[PDB]
Amino acid sequence: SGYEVHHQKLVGSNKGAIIGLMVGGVVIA
Amino acid sequence: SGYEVHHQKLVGSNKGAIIGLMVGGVVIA
Amino acid sequence: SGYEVHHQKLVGSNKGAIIGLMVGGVVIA
Amino acid sequence: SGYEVHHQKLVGSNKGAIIGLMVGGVVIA
Amino acid sequence: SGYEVHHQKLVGSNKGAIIGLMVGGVVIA
Amino acid sequence: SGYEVHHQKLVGSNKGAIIGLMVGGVVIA
Amino acid sequence: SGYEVHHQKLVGSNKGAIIGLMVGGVVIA
Amino acid sequence: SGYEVHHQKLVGSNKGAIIGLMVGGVVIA
Amino acid sequence: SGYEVHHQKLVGSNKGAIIGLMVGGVVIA
Amino acid sequence: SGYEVHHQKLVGSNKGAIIGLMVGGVVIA
Repeated sequence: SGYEVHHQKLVGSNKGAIIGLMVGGVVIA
Repeated sequence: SGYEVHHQKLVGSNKGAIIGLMVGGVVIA
Repeated sequence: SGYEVHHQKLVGSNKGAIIGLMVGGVVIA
Repeated sequence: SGYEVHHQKLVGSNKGAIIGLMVGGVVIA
Repeated sequence: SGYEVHHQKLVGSNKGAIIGLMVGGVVIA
Repeated sequence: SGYEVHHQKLVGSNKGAIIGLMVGGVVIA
Repeated sequence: SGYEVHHQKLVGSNKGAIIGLMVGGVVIA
Repeated sequence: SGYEVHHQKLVGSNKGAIIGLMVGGVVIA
Repeated sequence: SGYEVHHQKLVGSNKGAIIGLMVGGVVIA
Repeated sequence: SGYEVHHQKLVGSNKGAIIGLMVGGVVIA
């Protein structure tokens, strides 16, 4: 038991939000 | 128990928000 | 128990916010 | 228990905010 | 218990803000 | 007869293409 | 006959392409 | 007959391309 | 017959490319 | 017949490229 995020690959253009793990807070994309 | 984020690869152009781990706060992309 | 972020690689152009770990505060990308 | 950020590599052009760990404050990218 | 940021490498051109650890204040990139 | 574009006002954040008049060429937004 | 662009006002943050008149060429936003 | 661009006002932060008139070439924003 | 760009006003901050008239070449913002 | 750029005013902080007229070459901002 726990939370984890691993081994991913992203390529190209970002203009929004990219987030690995979110435990709280607010994201206006 | 815990939170972690590892071994990821990102390539190219960013104009937004990229975040590994978010525990609180606000992100206007 | 804890929070951690490791071994990631980023390549190219940034004009936004890149953040390893966020525990609070505000990010206007 | 604690917060940490390690072993990451960044390459290329920055015009925004790059932050290892954020515990508070404000970031206008 | 504590906060730390280590073993990262950054290469290329900066015109914004690069910050290891932020505990308060304001960053206009 | 002719082409013209006038008296417009834009306010806020741009991350795409804003073009007054386009007679040819290519725009990847 | 002709092409023209006038009297416009833009305010705030730009991270993309802003172009008055485009007669040819390529724009990667 | 001709091409012209006049009387515009721009205010704030630029991190992209701002161009009055473009007759050819390439713009990577 | 011709190309011209006049009477414009820019205020604030720049980290990209600002160009009055472009007849050729390449811009990497 | 010709190309010209006149009567503009620029105020504030520059860290990129400001160009009146470009007839060729390359601009890495």
